Amino acid sequence: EKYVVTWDMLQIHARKLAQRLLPAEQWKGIIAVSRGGLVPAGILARELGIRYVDTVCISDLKVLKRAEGDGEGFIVIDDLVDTGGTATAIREMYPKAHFVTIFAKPAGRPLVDDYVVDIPQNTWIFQPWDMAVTFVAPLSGK
Amino acid sequence: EKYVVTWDMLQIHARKLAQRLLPAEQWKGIIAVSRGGLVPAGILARELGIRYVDTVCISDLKVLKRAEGDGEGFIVIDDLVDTGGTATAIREMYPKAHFVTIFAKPAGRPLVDDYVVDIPQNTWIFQPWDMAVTFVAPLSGK
Amino acid sequence: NEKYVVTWDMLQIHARKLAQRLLPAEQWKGIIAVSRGGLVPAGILARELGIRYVDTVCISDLKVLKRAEGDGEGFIVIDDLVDTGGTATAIREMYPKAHFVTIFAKPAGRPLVDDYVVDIPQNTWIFQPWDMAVTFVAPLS
Amino acid sequence: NEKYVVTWDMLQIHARKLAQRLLPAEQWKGIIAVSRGGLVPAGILARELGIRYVDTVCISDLKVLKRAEGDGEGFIVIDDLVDTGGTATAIREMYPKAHFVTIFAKPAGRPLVDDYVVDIPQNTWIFQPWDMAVTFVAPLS
Ligand SMILES: [Cl-]
Ligand SMILES: [Cl-]
Ligand SMILES: [Cl-]
Ligand SMILES: [Cl-]
Ligand SMILES: [Cl-]
Ligand SMILES: [Cl-]
Repeated sequence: EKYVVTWDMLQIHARKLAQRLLPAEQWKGIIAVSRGGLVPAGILARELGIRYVDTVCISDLKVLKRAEGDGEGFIVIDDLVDTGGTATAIREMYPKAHFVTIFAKPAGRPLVDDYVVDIPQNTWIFQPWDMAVTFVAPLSGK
Repeated sequence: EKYVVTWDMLQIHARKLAQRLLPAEQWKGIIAVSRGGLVPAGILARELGIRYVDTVCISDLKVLKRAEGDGEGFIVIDDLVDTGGTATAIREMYPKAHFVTIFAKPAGRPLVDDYVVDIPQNTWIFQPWDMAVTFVAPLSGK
Repeated sequence: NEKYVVTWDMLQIHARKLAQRLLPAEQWKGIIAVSRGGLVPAGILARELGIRYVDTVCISDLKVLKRAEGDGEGFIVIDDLVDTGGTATAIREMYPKAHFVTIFAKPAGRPLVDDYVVDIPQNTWIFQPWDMAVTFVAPLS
Repeated sequence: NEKYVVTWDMLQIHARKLAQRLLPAEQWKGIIAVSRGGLVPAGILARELGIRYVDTVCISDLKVLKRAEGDGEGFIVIDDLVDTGGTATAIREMYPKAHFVTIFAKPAGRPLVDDYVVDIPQNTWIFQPWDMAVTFVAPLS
């Protein structure tokens, strides 16, 4: 039911993905799927040496802001593809991009080129930006 | 081929397991399978309020040191069951213990009562005590 | 020559202290991340403030690879570190009406930001969380 | 009243500094962990020194739940923290020939150990890595 993503695991997954995206010279840039794609974008950008980073912001679908063009030469990175509503729109608007995510649930999974971790459709994922390291009582209260 | 266990993930897995082992009053103590079982033992001991913690030390099988008795009322905890050579001996020498591990590869998996994470037989597992947080060059060298 | 080593958890603690000072969220049109250093702090602020409008500026007569349009009115501009003031001056030139904020500030960058969380000595040898990872190390024996 | 918060990574850094001082490994029959606090540092030392003989002592006229036999000759005895000296005095009584070591020492425990890595003020409010975990926190918005 619950899946907890720590910062160190997200980075491990993002670095695994960056290794698959070598060589860096094949890319013009990275488009982050906001807000969830910002952290994995920053990690891929650091690993690949890519300084051209842009965003697409999707909120009944509303586009708040988008990077221009059809995605040719670009990585488009998400943290999670879930229902496939956002992934459908991204795959459609950037048809020539290499569309990657860290996490894929089944409804989103076949709409990306690549993902690192499969998660069941009904699992509640907590990303690192949703959590804090806090005191936790012994589970037994003893 | 490679599976990296961070300290924070090991703890998450050990706390999940401790929750399954409630209530704490059903246990006389915990036996750690040394050396790998020491860290998960300490986490279970903290979560369960259990102060009676002992070890079994197995090294062609040699027993360097073992806790006395048949395991009745005890949790026996390992970090990993791998080939099943150690898990066979532990399951045999502590037949009444509740034998748990964090990680199970298939050859060891059916010799425990409970485990948290399945790992493929041929995956090289790095436990937190095998690693350090160090500077890492950008994968691209750019 | 001690390394100042930032953990993911410490970066998030500092980003949250900053996000608290930027409340209420309603006052902002969005966040502009200074690429690449500002992307992770932008993801944190955007979660904390419930802001979905996030854009970037990618700096090289000021030359840019890419920039969010406008003079920054209504925007938070976020960097991880203002160090020499080189990037800080290009942000003030491009976005004179943004609220320009940083996690870390050295004295050369400090005068050019609206807010920072942690100031460090100019000489500080700073490693951000994305510069470090767990790697195998042989036993000491 | 600041919390002194130990991370897993910092505990391991300190345990490794200690393991380096205990080389060579050949000089030890084994390690006795002071339960429960010493179990995690025992797992680290045992990996670093390549020691497979690890035993425990579980303290309550000194009363124990369980103890490794003998007077400690050839053994490292490891605790996480010597605080009041209450546990430290029971270890010296039971294992007068052990090399008694700790990660952390407060002044009341300090005189009763052979080695420590980090000394902290007697009043320090210390959280070990196993007292903390990642938990959901609502956004600031
Ligand atoms: Cl989706
Ligand atoms: Cl085994
Ligand atoms: Cl940069
Ligand atoms: Cl700067
Ligand atoms: Cl205790
Ligand atoms: Cl003590």
